[PDB]
Amino acid sequence: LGTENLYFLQPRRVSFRGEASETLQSPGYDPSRPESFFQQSFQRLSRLGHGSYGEVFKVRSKEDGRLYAVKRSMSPFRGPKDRARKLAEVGSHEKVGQHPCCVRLEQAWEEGGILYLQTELCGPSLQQHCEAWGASLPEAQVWGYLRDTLLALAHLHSQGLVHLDVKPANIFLGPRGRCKLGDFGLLVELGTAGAGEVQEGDPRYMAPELLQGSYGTAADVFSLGLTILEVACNMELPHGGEGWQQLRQGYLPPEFTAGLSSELRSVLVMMLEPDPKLRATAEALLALPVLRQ
Ligand SMILES: C=CCn1c(=O)c2cnc(Nc3ccc(N4CCN(C)CC4)cc3)nc2n1-c1cccc(C(C)(C)O)n1
Repeated sequence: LGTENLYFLQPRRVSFRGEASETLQSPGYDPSRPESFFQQSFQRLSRLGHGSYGEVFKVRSKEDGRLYAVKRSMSPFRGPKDRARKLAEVGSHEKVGQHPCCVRLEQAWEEGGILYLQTELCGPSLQQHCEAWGASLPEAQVWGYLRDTLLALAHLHSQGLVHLDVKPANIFLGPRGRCKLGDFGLLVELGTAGAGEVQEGDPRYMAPELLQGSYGTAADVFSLGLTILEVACNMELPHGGEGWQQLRQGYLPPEFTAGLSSELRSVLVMMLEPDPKLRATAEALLALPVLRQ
């Protein structure tokens, strides 16, 4: 909080469910050496992605020799609110817990005002995959991605959690056609911190009701609806303007969606229902014969 007297450091494990072992240890790591825990405890193999948040690296852990993704924040915390905001991702990630369609958090720690998030290394995001594909993804695969991500959303929504930033860039491929939802930085728990507390996801995938500060689990279904549209049709979604409004008026452009099967188009229509009270739930979608087993 910005009105409290906590205004104005070596590694410390971040957890909202752990033990007195806030101290980290690892092969390769000596606290008395000047290098950070991240530098000492991991082989840095490549940079998976980057942005205003910082960077994500593919790493090999010196602890177990396994591969992971580590997201490192851009610079030291601006202050307590900045810190609480970034640390909330860890808490979010933990409330999800272990679900086969959600990216697992291995561990998290802060050092020198920098936050590090270590997660299981999955395959490329759907966005990266579509870019490498250079075209529409086959529907056979898309049905699989839709179902997995619906299972993740069903999980989140059961606990009154809303992701609020579902998009191709944070659904990651698994082996043999599976995929996992990740990037839980914007996730909110409904009815917790009621005075707050949303920031807004990517405008391309934003549910229309959010413009009016009205949010609920339904917003995630709409976001996924547009996610699947983009990857299934190889369609660039608008950030705004006439096209943005049209996609939130139940309109599906023929010049990109003519190649959809009737069954998939039918499912997208339910997900892109402008009125969140009529929009299908993830549980209801999963109950349809076309999305079971
Ligand atoms: C907390 C970190 C978020 N995050 C994960 O949790 C995570 C897990 N697995 C992966 N895997 C992954 C594997 C390969 C690739 N690429 C292959 C190499 N290309 C040049 C780029 C694409 C790419 C990824 N990637 C993962 N993450 C990741 C990696 C890059 C970018 C982003 C965001 C969502 C922040 O944009 N997230």
